Amino acid sequence: HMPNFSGNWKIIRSENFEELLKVLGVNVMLRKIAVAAASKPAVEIKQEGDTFYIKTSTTVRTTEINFKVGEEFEEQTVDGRPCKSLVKWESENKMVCEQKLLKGEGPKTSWTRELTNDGELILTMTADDVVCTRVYVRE
Repeated sequence: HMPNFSGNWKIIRSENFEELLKVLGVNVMLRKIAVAAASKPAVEIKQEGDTFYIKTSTTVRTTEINFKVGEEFEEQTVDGRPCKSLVKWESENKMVCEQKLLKGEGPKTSWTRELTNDGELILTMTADDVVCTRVYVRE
């Protein structure tokens, strides 16, 4: 069966978040703000088959993404550059999003979301060879 990502998700683990921003050129004062924002975010997912809504809410920022697997959409890279994105299923339990910048050149960026059999949601965000991993459990 297709996974069901729907719910409210609580972060339990993170690796390399600030490092990812640093290698992307984000200045230290903005990283410090980002890191504070990213410590205790609210994450809501509503999945209806291949249609997703994901809301990630921090003190300073709310991001609402709407996509259907296999259909191009617009978002921004983790460091705030506008991109066209496309999500596909990689496995029964994991989706992968490839991003292309709207204008100009940059590192290859992407993200993945997986729902483990144990009920953990795993997000990764990648810029070239550097990967941030975040793990969440359903509230």
